[PDB]
Amino acid sequence: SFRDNLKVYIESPESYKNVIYYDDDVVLVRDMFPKSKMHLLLMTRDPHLTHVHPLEIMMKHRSLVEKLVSYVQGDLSGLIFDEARNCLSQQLTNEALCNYIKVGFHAGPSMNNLHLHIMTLDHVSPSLKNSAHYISFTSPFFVKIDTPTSNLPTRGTLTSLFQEDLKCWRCGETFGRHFTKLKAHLQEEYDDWLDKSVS
Amino acid sequence: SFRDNLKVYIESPESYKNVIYYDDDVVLVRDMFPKSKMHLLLMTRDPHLTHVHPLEIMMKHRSLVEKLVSYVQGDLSGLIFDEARNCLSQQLTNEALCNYIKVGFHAGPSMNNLHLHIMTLDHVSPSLKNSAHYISFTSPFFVKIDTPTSNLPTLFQEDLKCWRCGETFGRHFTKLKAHLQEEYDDWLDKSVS
Ligand SMILES: Nc1nc2c(ncn2[C@@H]2O[C@H](COP(=O)(O)O)[C@@H](O)[C@H]2O)c(=O)[nH]1
Ligand SMILES: Nc1nc2c(ncn2[C@@H]2O[C@H](CO)[C@@H](O)[C@H]2O)c(=O)[nH]1
Ligand SMILES: [Zn+2]
Ligand SMILES: [Zn+2]
Repeated sequence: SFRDNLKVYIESPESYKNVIYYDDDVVLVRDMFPKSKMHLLLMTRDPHLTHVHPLEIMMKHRSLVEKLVSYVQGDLSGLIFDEARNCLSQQLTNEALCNYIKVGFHAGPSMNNLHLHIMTLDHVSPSLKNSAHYISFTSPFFVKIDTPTSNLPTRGTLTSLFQEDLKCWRCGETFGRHFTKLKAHLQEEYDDWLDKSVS
Repeated sequence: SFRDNLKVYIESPESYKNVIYYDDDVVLVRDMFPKSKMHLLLMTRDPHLTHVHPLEIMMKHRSLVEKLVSYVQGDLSGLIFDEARNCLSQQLTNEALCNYIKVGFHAGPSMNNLHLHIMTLDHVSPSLKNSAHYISFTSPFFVKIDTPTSNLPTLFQEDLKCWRCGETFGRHFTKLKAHLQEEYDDWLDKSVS
């Protein structure tokens, strides 16, 4: 099934050119359908954890949460910032980018193998093709990795994401059901952020 | 009244040892009663903006909002990280600190001259002495500077909640205090180089 598509990256990371880091424990892979300018997935290779729902990981497997966060903040940090510079602009410092990257799980992932999203905020991407994808990263369905355990949402359903009034994550302007207009506005917001942020 | 006391920093910043930056437009000053390990205030010197309510600034003075943000992320960012290192640990990188600093206005300001808080998340401080102090920085009363304008208002009653893990302590302020210290030690241990 398509839900098992990510398994190949944790079975044979050495074989896939969009895997930009691996070791015995984790794989860092570029999303092939990126939903922001930079969109990476950090995957555990542990066969006993990969099929655990991310909300069960956040509640009951804090050892893994801490290990994943230690990779994002530690050994992989320079790699992630360099990928953002490649995806956005080389003139962005780590300091500019830190505030423009989010890290989290979906409350209802479409793929079966556990994957932590590491992505820029912009949501400017040709692969962002419908508003359910947008909502899945800009609502509580996106469970940030530092969410207090008391605050975790319910297990979700990607296909039930729907908003009658689509909303810009940065300024709050709304667009009804007109996703095309929202995308054009996200491009303007990105242009503005970039102008204000480059060195 | 004493509520006008921050005015001295924007009138005569050269005169006060807790001012760590000034220019014609802004002053960056240490909070005298810090509510986290690092707690700074960034103040406009503009006499026509200093007395404007912070929610009116957020709604109607986006020019000033963008200017404050540009100072905080731009020209003052190294001073801010250096201050954080002086207050927390010299072993902390800018990258570790950037996720541990919040920037915002109180929705109901306690002083009359406009002041943007720039502070670490810990709330470990001898000057944090009651529940109102804590809740005013960890609840929607603290209006982050990146809040969308669609989300702005025109509470302190509820149970104390750790901002980091969400554990609650009822109205037991002293238990919250000890817990914040444990949370800070834990963050620090994982964050130092
Ligand atoms: N540097 C300085 N800070 C002050 C003085 N008086 C009060 N403060 C700080 O000013 C802040 C005002 O925050 P507010 O609640 O008004 O948004 C408080 O955190 C308080 O500790 C003072 O004379 N000098
Ligand atoms: N790299 C990669 N990403 C995928 C594949 N199938 C789905 N995705 C992405 O994986 C994520 C799962 O939520 C989404 O962001 C998808 O765009 C695939 O075969 N390879
Ligand atoms: Zn917008
Ligand atoms: Zn806690």
